Amino acid sequence: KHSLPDLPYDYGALEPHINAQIMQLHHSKHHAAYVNNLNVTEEKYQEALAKGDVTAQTALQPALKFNGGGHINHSIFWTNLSPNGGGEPKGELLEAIKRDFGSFDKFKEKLTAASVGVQGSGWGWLGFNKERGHLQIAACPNQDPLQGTTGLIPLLGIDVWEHAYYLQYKNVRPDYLKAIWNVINWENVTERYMACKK
Amino acid sequence: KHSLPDLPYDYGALEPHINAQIMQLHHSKHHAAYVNNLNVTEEKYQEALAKGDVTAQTALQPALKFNGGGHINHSIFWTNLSPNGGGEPKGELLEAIKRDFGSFDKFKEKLTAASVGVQGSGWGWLGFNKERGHLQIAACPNQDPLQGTTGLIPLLGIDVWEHAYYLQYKNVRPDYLKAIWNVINWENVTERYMACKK
Amino acid sequence: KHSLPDLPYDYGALEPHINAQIMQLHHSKHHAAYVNNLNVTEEKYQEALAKGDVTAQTALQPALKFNGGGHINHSIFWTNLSPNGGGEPKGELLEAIKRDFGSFDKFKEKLTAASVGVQGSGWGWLGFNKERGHLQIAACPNQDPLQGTTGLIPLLGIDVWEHAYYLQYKNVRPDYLKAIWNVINWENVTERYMACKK
Amino acid sequence: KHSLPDLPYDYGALEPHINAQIMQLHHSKHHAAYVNNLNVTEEKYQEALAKGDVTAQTALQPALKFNGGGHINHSIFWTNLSPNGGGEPKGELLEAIKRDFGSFDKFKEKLTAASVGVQGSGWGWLGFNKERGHLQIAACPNQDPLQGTTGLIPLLGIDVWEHAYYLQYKNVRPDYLKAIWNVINWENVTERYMACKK
Ligand SMILES: [Mn+3]
Ligand SMILES: [Mn+3]
Ligand SMILES: [Mn+3]
Ligand SMILES: [Mn+3]
Repeated sequence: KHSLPDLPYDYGALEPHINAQIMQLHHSKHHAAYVNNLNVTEEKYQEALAKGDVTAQTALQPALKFNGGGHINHSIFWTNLSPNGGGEPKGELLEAIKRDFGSFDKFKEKLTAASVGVQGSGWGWLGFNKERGHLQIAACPNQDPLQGTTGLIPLLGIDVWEHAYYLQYKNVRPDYLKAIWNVINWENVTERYMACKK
Repeated sequence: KHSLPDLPYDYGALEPHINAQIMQLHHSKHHAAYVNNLNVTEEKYQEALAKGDVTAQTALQPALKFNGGGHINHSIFWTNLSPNGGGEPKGELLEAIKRDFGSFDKFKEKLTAASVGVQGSGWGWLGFNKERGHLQIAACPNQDPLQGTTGLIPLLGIDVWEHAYYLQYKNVRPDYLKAIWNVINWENVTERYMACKK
Repeated sequence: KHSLPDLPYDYGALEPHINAQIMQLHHSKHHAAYVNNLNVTEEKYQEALAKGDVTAQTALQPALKFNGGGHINHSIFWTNLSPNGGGEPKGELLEAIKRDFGSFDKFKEKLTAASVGVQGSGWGWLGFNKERGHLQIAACPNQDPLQGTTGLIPLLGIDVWEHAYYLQYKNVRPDYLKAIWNVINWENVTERYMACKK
Repeated sequence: KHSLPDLPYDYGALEPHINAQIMQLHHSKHHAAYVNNLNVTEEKYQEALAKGDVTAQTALQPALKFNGGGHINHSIFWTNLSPNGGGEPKGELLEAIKRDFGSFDKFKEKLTAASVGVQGSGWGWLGFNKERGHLQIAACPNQDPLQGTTGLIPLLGIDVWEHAYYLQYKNVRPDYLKAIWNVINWENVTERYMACKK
């Protein structure tokens, strides 16, 4: 089974960067619909699977990738945001970032470009290519999970669905992006990075 | 070459159904951005085409379909809404709805279903299948336009990107649907229908 | 579990239309790889599913749609071909076909156009739209199952992957199509049609 | 405007590796069809563009990417093969293969993996990621060309459509791969590499 995880701050710990109304509707509304559906779908799956009904397995795929990723994506997200965040990573993460993107500002520009360029709903991500042994930026449509659809370990995800920023920044997705840099939990991404060189 | 059309009613003319703040951002900001980027992409496409540079013709395609579609879809969208709309059609459009849907309500239910089911940004459509002589419900992803991607002649469209109802209905896409039913310009859907049956 | 079904004719019952070498390599080579993989994948699925590992469920989707459809598509195919086939359907099927496509020749042209137009690997199909209550033609990429990915009941499938005709007709896919009309099992498709109005 | 290039060796010059019958059909028939349909699509694209007819620009895209890509991919393909090829590269190309793959063989194994794994018609690529300064393996579906769809500069390509090995290797895509390794024109891959590092 799956459960909506608790936010490790409250709906306002992120003001003024991401306002309270968004952090509430986002977590308790969207993310919550994902997990119910994930569960409902996984169960409908178990059945189609037992009867070896391939038509069913196939028909349930989209709902399971959308809701599955909906759940994983947002769960990683919540951990990536922290009221005492922002700044620059420190330690190895920064060095890898220096190594892979040239500097932290270039890294910043690139991930902003990637998130700003997804047409429609999607996510911008910094991931770890365990195969090549280096950081990579990817962008995914709708709720497509990063690792699943790509094999990259998600380290940092930026939700660019309009519901992630509409009530506050409106159509101005680059502003929402300027903001999010102040509430990024570098401690956690360093963590997520650390477990990749494990 | 492409120009943002003008709305045939003022921004608040569809209240309480779609609040004027949505109407003002959607037309002036969103639809505006498409037209503009559309004009810029075609410009780039012509250079790429003039040199038979298949690489750049290929790279510019997403942008072209996205923005061109964005422009087409919304232009039809404003024409499908009217302050003096709502109700049901009559004459042939209705004869046809029954033929193919059984009843206006069943129709009414399928189009809502198709629109509510869009995963992420997209659109629900009532289209006309010319080859078939039939009316047809179809959903499209992002700004992929109906006719160009499906061959169906567009009759009525319902934008389901979050930007089209989030400031009002929040996550409740379903409430947005129940409401838009009241501002449907049946004078226009019927006009669109009368043209294929020529 | 899944098993490669027996062909209900032998690798030559279809000469000269589809030669023996093709009917053998196709059935015992391709179709056989599908079912092994289907099984292997379905099992790997059951596991990812129990541990609620969404990354895994997601990563195994493509192999399960490809191999699942690989198996269903080809199984339907074998039944659609018969040494004492060809001709025109008779009974209701023909009337529905007369109703939906205007005549049998138009139907023939359309399904030939659809199969001839799939870019890369794919299938051309005549299916039943149980919702609308009429015959519809669709085309699917690679091994995408018809019913699963579309909801249409498969009545008649024409495999247009190059392995379906290369050793015999070479790049000449329309010739392979002219041929297949002589070995079509109208008895079976009428059957498949019959169970749809059930 | 587009012309089928000429092969830089005779059709049987790559035996016993790729039989001359494959070479003659692939260049004269397959590649020929792309170029031709490419010239016809661009022609149609220019009319559609000249009228800002977004609908037709949208409808012609598959055809354009397909045929344009088909032309691009194959043209590079003939240059990547030579009767006096085989072996391993040397100089910087090899330095780089090691840097990024560890060893020529590991490289050799990943590209085969990527090529053998293509579901349906497609291509395996060894490309150059300029932004990164790295060599990169990438697979593409149908005729989607590397650079136009991925941004990677194409270095070596291995066609995995069935038409490229079926008359010889039949279903055994893997045997086709083991064989093509012997006709790789490393003089050309190196030339392609030397251009990005400019
Ligand atoms: Mn979200
Ligand atoms: Mn809109
Ligand atoms: Mn087959
Ligand atoms: Mn080829």
